[PDB]
Amino acid sequence: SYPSYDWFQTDSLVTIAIYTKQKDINLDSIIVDHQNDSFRAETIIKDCLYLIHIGLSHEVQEDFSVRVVESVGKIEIVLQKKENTSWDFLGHPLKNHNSLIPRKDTGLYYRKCQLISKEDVTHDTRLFCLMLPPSTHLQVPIGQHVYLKLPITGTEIVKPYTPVSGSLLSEFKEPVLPNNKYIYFLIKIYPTGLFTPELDRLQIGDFVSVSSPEGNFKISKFQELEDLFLLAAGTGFTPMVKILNYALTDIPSLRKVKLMFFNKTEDDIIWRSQLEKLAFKDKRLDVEFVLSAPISEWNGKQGHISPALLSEFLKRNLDKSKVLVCICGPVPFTEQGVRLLHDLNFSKNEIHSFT
Ligand SMILES: Cc1cc2nc3c(=O)[nH]c(=O)nc-3n(C[C@H](O)[C@H](O)[C@H](O)COP(=O)(O)OP(=O)(O)OC[C@H]3O[C@@H](n4cnc5c(N)ncnc54)[C@H](O)[C@@H]3O)c2cc1C
Ligand SMILES: NC(=O)c1ccc[n+]([C@@H]2O[C@H](COP(=O)([O-])OP(=O)(O)OC[C@H]3O[C@@H](n4cnc5c(N)ncnc54)[C@H](O)[C@@H]3O)[C@@H](O)[C@H]2O)c1
Repeated sequence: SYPSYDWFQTDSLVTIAIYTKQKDINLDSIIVDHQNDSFRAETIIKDCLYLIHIGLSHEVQEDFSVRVVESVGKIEIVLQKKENTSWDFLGHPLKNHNSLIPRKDTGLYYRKCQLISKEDVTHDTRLFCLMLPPSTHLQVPIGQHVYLKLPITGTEIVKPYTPVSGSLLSEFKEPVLPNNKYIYFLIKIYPTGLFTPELDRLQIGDFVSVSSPEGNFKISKFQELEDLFLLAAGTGFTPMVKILNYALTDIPSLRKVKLMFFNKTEDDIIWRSQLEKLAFKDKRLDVEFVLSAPISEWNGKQGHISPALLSEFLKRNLDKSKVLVCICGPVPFTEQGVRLLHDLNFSKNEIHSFT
């Protein structure tokens, strides 16, 4: 029972219809890129990837629409004709057109996005805001990352980053939109690094290539969840951002979220003020900061991840509940953390480690 496609036209429009044959399909399931004379749509079908890749017979405008009929898993993509005129055929298929391939065997597709804004979050961490081109449809699911790609003398260089929400606070958060064109990143700049000093030199209005998403976090791990624990070190906070927003808005069974956020100094606590205000205005969230190397006087917890620390933080409740623990940070932090979580009697299906 394999997916397929068709197309039709009106005086001014060209519609491509993709028949996935799947329940569960939504706007995170398809990525569309197109130019004036070519068109590419990749659709997530279970563990496989269905590609339409066509050079269009006549030119189209940049703005287009995407619509999902979830009952039957039908996706319709409506392009706008430049000139209102009848097409003889859709176009010439291009590389890998109408192919169905396991995602494990697929490669990274990129398009160019524009740097819109950059704001300092800590002394070495910025919030970057990139805008997708009008001719792209791309949503990044919770828990997944994309690759950014930049040119340097003789080659291009690539690193992965985890998109975040623009804010944790409702007064600044983007509303739920039919199509976010803006992607946010929290990125730490390493003076001795290869990629991030170059990213930090990019001017407002220049362009960065962005891949399609990657990562296996299944958001179904949040069905009926009641107690969420987040373990983050440094920039390992970034996958927690969207998870935290989701925990507080789309899990009506959620009793508690608790974040334990490990950093070196007070100056390194990304979004400290936002986290503190969020926790105060919402008793479901608890936030604790652990500093491994404080500068100033610190009447708070100190150290690195330990067996003592998670014994108290994950102390067993009196009542049984559906539980999830997410951990992200430096490899040592995550390796030591998951070892400790198995020693505390948490199952594999109760732990996700981003790595
Ligand atoms: C799935 C995924 C998601 C990520 N998401 C984000 C994100 O949202 N935000 C973010 O800021 N970063 C994220 N990272 C880290 C990020 O991808 C880059 O590794 C980071 O930006 C550094 O790249 P760089 O070229 O600037 O520095 P690099 O040149 O790679 O190194 C910078 C410095 O770090 C130290 N260092 C480098 N490699 C090692 C090593 N193997 N062992 C010990 N020390 C080392 C060295 O001092 C080096 O000078 C993510 C990584 C992964 C794998
Ligand atoms: N999806 C992902 O896999 C993903 C996403 C985001 C960030 N990351 C990774 O998270 C890491 C964050 O690096 P950073 O510069 O922000 O951290 P950092 O250097 O600021 O250190 C932050 C905290 O990490 C902990 N830590 C550091 N070294 C440790 C060790 N040897 N043992 C135990 N704990 C230790 C300490 O408590 C420290 O306070 C990066 O390596 C990045 O690649 C991964």
